[PDB]
Amino acid sequence: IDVEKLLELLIKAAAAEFTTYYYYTILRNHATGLEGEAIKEIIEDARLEDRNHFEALVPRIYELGGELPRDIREFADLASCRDAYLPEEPTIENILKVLLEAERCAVGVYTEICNYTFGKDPRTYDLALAILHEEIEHEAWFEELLTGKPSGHFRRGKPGESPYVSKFLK
Amino acid sequence: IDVEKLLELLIKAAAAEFTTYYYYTILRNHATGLEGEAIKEIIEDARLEDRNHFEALVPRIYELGGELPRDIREFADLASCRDAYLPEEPTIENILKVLLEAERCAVGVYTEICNYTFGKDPRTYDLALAILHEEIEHEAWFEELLTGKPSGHFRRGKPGESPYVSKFLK
Amino acid sequence: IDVEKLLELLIKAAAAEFTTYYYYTILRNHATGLEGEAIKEIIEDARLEDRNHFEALVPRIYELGGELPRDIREFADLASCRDAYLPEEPTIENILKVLLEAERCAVGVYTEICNYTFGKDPRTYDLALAILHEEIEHEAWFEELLTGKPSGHFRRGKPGESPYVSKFLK
Amino acid sequence: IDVEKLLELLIKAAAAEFTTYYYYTILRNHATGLEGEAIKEIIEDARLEDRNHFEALVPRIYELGGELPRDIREFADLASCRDAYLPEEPTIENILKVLLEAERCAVGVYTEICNYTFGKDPRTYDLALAILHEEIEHEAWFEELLTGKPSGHFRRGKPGESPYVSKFLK
Amino acid sequence: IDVEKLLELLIKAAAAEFTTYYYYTILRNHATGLEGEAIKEIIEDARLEDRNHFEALVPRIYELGGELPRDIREFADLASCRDAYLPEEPTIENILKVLLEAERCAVGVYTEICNYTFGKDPRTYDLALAILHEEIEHEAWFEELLTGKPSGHFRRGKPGESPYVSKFLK
Amino acid sequence: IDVEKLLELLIKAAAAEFTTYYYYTILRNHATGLEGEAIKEIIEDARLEDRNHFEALVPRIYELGGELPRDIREFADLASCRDAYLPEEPTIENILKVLLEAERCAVGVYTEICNYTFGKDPRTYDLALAILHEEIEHEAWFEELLTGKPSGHFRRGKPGESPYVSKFLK
Amino acid sequence: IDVEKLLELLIKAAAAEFTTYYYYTILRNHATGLEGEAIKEIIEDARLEDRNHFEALVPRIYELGGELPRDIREFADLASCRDAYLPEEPTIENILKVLLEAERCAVGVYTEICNYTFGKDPRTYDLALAILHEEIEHEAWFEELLTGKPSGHFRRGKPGESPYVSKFLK
Amino acid sequence: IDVEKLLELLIKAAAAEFTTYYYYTILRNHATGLEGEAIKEIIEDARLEDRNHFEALVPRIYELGGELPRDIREFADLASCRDAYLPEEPTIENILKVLLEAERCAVGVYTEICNYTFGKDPRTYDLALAILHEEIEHEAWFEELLTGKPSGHFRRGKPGESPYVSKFLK
Amino acid sequence: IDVEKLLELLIKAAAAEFTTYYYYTILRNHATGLEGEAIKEIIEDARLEDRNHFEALVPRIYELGGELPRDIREFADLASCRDAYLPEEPTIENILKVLLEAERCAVGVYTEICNYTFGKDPRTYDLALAILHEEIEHEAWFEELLTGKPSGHFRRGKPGESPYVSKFLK
Amino acid sequence: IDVEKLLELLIKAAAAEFTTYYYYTILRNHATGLEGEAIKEIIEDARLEDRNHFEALVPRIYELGGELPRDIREFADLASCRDAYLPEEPTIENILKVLLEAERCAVGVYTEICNYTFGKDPRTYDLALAILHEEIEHEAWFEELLTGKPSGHFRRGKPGESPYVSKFLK
Amino acid sequence: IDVEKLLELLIKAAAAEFTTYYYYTILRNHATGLEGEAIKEIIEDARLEDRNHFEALVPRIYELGGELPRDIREFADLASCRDAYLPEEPTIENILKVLLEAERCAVGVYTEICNYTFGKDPRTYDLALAILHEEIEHEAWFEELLTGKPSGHFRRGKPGESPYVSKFLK
Amino acid sequence: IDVEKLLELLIKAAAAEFTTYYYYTILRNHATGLEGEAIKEIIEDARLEDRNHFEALVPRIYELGGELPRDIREFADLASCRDAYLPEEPTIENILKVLLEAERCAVGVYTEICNYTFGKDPRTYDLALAILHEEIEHEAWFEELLTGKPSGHFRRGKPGESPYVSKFLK
Ligand SMILES: [Zn+2]
Ligand SMILES: [Zn+2]
Ligand SMILES: [Zn+2]
Ligand SMILES: [Zn+2]
Ligand SMILES: [Zn+2]
Ligand SMILES: [Zn+2]
Ligand SMILES: [Zn+2]
Ligand SMILES: [Zn+2]
Repeated sequence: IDVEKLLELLIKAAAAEFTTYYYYTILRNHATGLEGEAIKEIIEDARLEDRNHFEALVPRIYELGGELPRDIREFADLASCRDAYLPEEPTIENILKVLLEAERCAVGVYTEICNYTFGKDPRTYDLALAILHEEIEHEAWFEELLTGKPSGHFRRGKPGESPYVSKFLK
Repeated sequence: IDVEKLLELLIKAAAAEFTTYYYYTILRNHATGLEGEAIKEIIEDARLEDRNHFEALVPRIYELGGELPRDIREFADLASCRDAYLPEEPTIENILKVLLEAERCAVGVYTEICNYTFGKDPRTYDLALAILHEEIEHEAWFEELLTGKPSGHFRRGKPGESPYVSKFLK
Repeated sequence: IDVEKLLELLIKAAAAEFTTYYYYTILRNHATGLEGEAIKEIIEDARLEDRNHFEALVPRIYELGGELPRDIREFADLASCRDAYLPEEPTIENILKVLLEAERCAVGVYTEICNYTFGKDPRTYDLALAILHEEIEHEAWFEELLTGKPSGHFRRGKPGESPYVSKFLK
Repeated sequence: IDVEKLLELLIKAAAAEFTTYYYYTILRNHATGLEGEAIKEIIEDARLEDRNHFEALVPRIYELGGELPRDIREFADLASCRDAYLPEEPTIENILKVLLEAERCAVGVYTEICNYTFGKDPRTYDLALAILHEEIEHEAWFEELLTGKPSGHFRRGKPGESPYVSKFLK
Repeated sequence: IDVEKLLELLIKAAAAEFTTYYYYTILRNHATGLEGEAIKEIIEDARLEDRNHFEALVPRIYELGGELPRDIREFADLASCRDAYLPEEPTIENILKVLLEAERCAVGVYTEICNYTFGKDPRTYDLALAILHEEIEHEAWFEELLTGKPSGHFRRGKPGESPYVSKFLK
Repeated sequence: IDVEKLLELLIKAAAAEFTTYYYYTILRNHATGLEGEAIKEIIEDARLEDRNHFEALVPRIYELGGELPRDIREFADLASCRDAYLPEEPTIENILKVLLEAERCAVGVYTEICNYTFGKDPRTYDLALAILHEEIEHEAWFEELLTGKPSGHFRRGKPGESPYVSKFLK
Repeated sequence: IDVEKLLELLIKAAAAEFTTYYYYTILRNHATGLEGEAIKEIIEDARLEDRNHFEALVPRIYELGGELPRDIREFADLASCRDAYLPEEPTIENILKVLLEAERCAVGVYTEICNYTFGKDPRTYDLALAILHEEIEHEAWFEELLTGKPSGHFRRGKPGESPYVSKFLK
Repeated sequence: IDVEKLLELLIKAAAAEFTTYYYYTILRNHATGLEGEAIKEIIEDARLEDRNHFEALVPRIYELGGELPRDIREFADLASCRDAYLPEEPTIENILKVLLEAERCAVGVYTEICNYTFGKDPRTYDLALAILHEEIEHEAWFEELLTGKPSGHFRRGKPGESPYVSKFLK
Repeated sequence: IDVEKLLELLIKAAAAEFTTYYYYTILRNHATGLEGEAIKEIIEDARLEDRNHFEALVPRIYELGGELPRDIREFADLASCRDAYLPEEPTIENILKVLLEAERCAVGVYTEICNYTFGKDPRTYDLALAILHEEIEHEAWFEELLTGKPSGHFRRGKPGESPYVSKFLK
Repeated sequence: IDVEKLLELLIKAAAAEFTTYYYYTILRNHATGLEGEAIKEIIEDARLEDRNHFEALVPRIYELGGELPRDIREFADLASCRDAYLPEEPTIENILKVLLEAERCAVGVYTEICNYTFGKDPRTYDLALAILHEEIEHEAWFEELLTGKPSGHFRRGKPGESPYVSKFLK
Repeated sequence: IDVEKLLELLIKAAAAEFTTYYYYTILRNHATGLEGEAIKEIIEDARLEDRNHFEALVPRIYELGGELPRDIREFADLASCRDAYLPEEPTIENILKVLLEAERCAVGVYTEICNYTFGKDPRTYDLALAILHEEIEHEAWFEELLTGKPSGHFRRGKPGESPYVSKFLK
Repeated sequence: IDVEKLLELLIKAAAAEFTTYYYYTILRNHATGLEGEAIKEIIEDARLEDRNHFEALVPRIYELGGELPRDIREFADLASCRDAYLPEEPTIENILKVLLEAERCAVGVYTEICNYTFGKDPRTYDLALAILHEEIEHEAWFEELLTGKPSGHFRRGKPGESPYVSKFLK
């Protein structure tokens, strides 16, 4: 494997998780009314998950010999996903579409890393697989709320418990 | 009391609880959308309760000298209640009607056992009373969601905790 | 059974528990001095018990098709027991007599309900029996402090834990 | 400060909390249907909070030299807020308006006490501030459910935990 | 009911539990070898249960107006069951027969009390029923170890937890 | 990968776990006597494990676009393993052989799924690996009890804790 | 050391603890009134301690090659202390004197065993010392309640916790 | 504010708490007899509170640039309150008067500090307010035991838990 | 008070806490060697504290009628403190100076808010005071590590527990 | 005492515990079949105990001025007990004899140390006594499984809890 | 033994522990800088230990018939050890020497008491031995920090847990 | 795969972990002084980890049909890594170099096993990966203490918790 190529893929993924933590705070506060009361807890659970993903990725970057960029504005411009802006018409349906779009991009990011490290870098592969578990969970959540397709999941116990990536956390 | 007559009433009740555990799994996964998100947790709580009822009934059957049928298909054909099939038009209202119908049949089953053992079999009477407590709870839940009649109950703390039958469980 | 007659008996019992919670607060604060320090903890335990009894009775009233009165003053006038007023001479002996009188009336109230529902309404009978357990406990407490007759009970661990009615509480 | 004037302000506030505990029980049981299932847990959380506020106010009244009125009907007539009666047309919107009206009156009551004791009675000021924290929370809850204005709060963990007034509770 | 007749039945039952606690200590220590290692834990569980039964019966005797005999030797001579002496040939089979004989006598004792108090003394009936639950458990344990008849029970979690009589214990 | 082919392999595996839960209940109750007391706890641990495996498989089936069959009898006929019937001569040796045969079939089922999804479906591969961990454990348990070959395992702490599949459970 | 002489000293001590458990139950129930409410908790703590002492002594007797007597009446006649009978005039002062007399005899019993085994039997010496710790505690409790001599101890946290002999208990 | 003047007020307060911890140990051990058994637990609770107050004050003194005196005898001579000596006639009434006198002096000390720092030193004001909460509690305790004036407080759960100053403790 | 002026002061403070969370991650990873091992835990504790401060400020901004800026880069440019860049010569002394400079700016920010809201906005004042408690703690930590001036504090128990602002957190 | 002579006795004892940890692992894995299932848990408990004994002895050796040998093979040759090899015919009886022989040698080792340090080295004597408690326990376990002599002990709660030496462990 | 001579030895030891608690507070706050950060936690652990030793000694003094001196200044002048003053040049090396000197004096004090009570006063001997365990621990800590001699101990879990004297504490 | 070749690779790895547990005990006790106090806790954490690795490897060896060597000296001679002897000049730098050398050899051992079993033995591959996670952690710890290269890790919570291999432990 090319370590430099792998390092630039991991830093871009970490930037996406960091900005997602900020934008999901705005989306949660605008899901108001009787209909929005249901989805407030689901958004909160997803937002705390992505903060934990940022925590897990940083130590692996430094083990491989990389470093974070000096200035925070340069870090935000390196995100592999588009910003989840608040829609111009902030209705429940338009908020749900923005969340679904962000989740499908995250699934593609971590699928690409697994293909690159399969059978070559055992520790990096295992960490990417653990995060991919929780991203697929979030994608099924929102597609069931927007369309009618069954997903097989219901409410968690406590937001941000992250059962797949806990062994990587301090 | 006729022990043979009492034994056949208890085995039929145990079959109904066992099949209810399977059918409620299908019903939970099809309660989708924004409206269905509310009732997913209530269905899950009821499904875990009926699994515990099956656990409590089996030891009493063997104390009285009975046994379960050899083949599982013969056991399913002995259920005292009709199968809770998924409706042809799976809307929220049609799912709620199926759940309400199943609950009212369960209340009748355990009311009949209490009349049979009143003042004659103290241990069998106490177990039937404990299960009847939780069945009346579930019936009031669904009738309040379907009609507008007040019931007096709200969300539990943890699904399947079964506060009335715990002393019978291991 | 006559459901209307049973409903009016349960609403009157709930009113007695609600007013008892208010009056026992006054009685506790006036048991002063070295002698009163002993009985302060016993009064506190009894007061928290009766609050739990009010919590358990309300859901059963709504299951049977009843409702609470609109105005709170009309609810207070329906109590099946006399008000436990602070005596004109507030000594330790006179406070103890008021407490004993209130407890014996509560025992009579729940004994009457059990006779009415014996072998006819299994769920209502079980709830009335659970509360009657704790009322008999309180009656023995005060009669031993006032007279010299042994009772067989000593200090609880934590006030208001209510070991007989917990399975009815949320 | 005039102690007599301060005492009459605290007793009136305690009466409002005591009657609010009764009336919110009726309002919770009438929030039925699919829409009402969402708001049942919020009403329950608010009702348990106001019971704790009554518990905290009573000891301070006796420290300052006051006492509760002898008869419970006279206590109910001293409440500083109007009774939260069940509306004639009990729909979800009409129930929400009654709850919002009660909360705004409570905020005004405790704001007035803080102005009176600022820099003169440190212990009374601190207790009034703690209750005012939770009243402002409840007001933002209901105004977001009725209108569309964002509030910044979502579901609590356990009803009645009261994180601001716990240090005053036993 | 005749209170004097009921009191003498309860005192005799309490004597049997007290002596059973002593004799089961001897039986446990003589179940040696590879075969006896299995049954040591079952005997220990039963011995701790009967100590709890003695604890529960004493307060009810004093509530009804009775008292324990002055001298401990007179108390031991009032037991309603025969002494569980260590057999002359202390083999595993002979120890098991002694245990089975003691359990069947206990079941008969508490069945008789329930018939006497059915529908007349609600509190005494409930306590007798709770102990009868655990005695029937112990009887099924030993008959399955001696004969081959299935019983439906296996190892408990912690000896002496007594899940049916806990609400009567301090 | 062919999603339709993968879906039919997962549904057949889920049917085997569901029927295993029923048949192991019969086998546990017939392991009587002094010799059978040892193996009762091991059978109980295995039975609770397979119930958890059914819980983990169902959500993944719905994520991939599958569904459970409508009728429960059709579900039972799809099991990938033969029914673990009670032997005609129910001795300890014959019960042990039936258990060993069922375990070796389960190991083959999940080994086949891992080969199919290796390096192509990361989430499905990880779930199949987790269940395969516990199946290999159970196989070593029974082969050591039947033959004399050492296995390296001894008693668990609490039955059904399932340390390998917990992160997939709710 | 003479093992036979040591064995007869340990069996007599175990008999005293066993009978003390019975007699203290009677003494606790007769400490009535306002004055007796204080000492009820102290008697309860001492009674549970002596039950634990009986539990600790029995295993050591069997290690040294002794056994308990066959019949329970012969065991009671071997106690090294006189029976703590209820006084003819059961006042608080007369009950306190009986308790003090029993405690001073227990201190003498275990002091004698320590002198016999000092520097010869390390395990027997350590067990006798542990029990002597708690007996000296109880003696100081009662002498301070009867006379005015300060003792240095106040209320325990939970009765029967036995902090000195716990490491000998199961 | 004058920092030097504020520093000398805080050091004198810390000396009073340190000496109070020593003198209350003597007072607790001399509250003997049946009457003194009640007040032993209250004195113990107050003594542990004042030890915590000393712990909280020391870090703030060093933040502001002060230091403790070199020799411990000079520290004891700086206390702002008089020593709580054991009275010449150590009866329960005379001990209670000494405790009441010490508490009223402590209330005056911390009231003076709050007036000095109001609106000028936010952190010092908050710490002084927290300690003043618990001193007012202790004053009401003793005045109710000595006179008959109601106070509104009863027994704590665990001595020295200090619910108002915990956030300042390590 | 001017609500618009207060809102712009709170948003700027929230931006400083958000960027501090990013920059302290870089500073912690560069405190290497034997000397840096000591200060790694202190930096980690401070970094988790400032994340909690961001969590507490956001709900109050929305209660007052404000909102966060749309784009994350605009939010970062509004911080009231300068960026804590990694020094060009990353030695232990130069890292310590950067940390000390950031802490003194935070103390000034929250002191200014308290002066603005004193006696006018009770809820905003209390929240600002709670954060100011922990900022003064951090300032004393670093000044003692850089200079020799005593501070009065030592190691916490668990990083990020935040004992002063917990009641504001979910 | 001769410190050099005491040091060589403690190092030899530590070597025996270290090698016992290795050899008991082999013995546990070869106790197969239905008979061996009983004794697997007892061997596991003893093996974890001896690991804790090695942990406790090492700090005391360094306090007295000793050190461990440089090479691990020289350490193994200093053991005061013979190696517990797997018998040539590995049956249950032959394994039990090897375990019994090892335990009796350990009892002799620690009895010798206590005689040497009695009344001269209080800290070394106390540590040797604590380990001797658990060795006598293990000796009674195996002699009861091999012969029929009663021992007075049954199954522990959790292996390796070591209730006598815990205060010496970290 | 001479009780008067033993009493004066115990009172002098209690005075040393009480003054040590004050002086160690000053020493902890002056161990500043990067080097002092390591030893702050060790000093804190030792200071909390000596407070517990004072708690354990006081009850034994009153059991033997002694009392504390009336005035606190007379108590401080009776200490058996010299005051641990802050050195004129407060460097890390000079602080360490003061701590080491205080610890060696404490070891001598409790060694002397054990020689006096060996085989004559079992309860006093056991308490002196327990404290001597922890004093020897502290002595080894400081001698390893000052010189290079290995000690065998490392960081505790929680300061002031005192594992050897806990059974003497309330 | 060749099972014989795989078995000899696993036995050699288990020998290295067993000897590492002994040698790290010597290294920890010689890291003295002010500088060594920092690294004592890190060495302790690593030593407890390697003991857990030995526990996990032994059961897998017996599942595959292998066994441990008869004599412990032959087991020690099979280690795949060189002995970590104490250096002739035991300074902090020389101890750190020995630890770093041992860790890099362990990383190579488990990397080799993963390459051998990739896609052929799923259970053996997963266990080797779990241990490789923790070995890479330890390698980064020591290289950051010796050189200045950042690693990204700081202090654990409790030594020997082993978050990656726990699911393999009992
Ligand atoms: Zn993410
Ligand atoms: Zn059911
Ligand atoms: Zn309120
Ligand atoms: Zn019994
Ligand atoms: Zn104070
Ligand atoms: Zn050992
Ligand atoms: Zn000390
Ligand atoms: Zn390792």
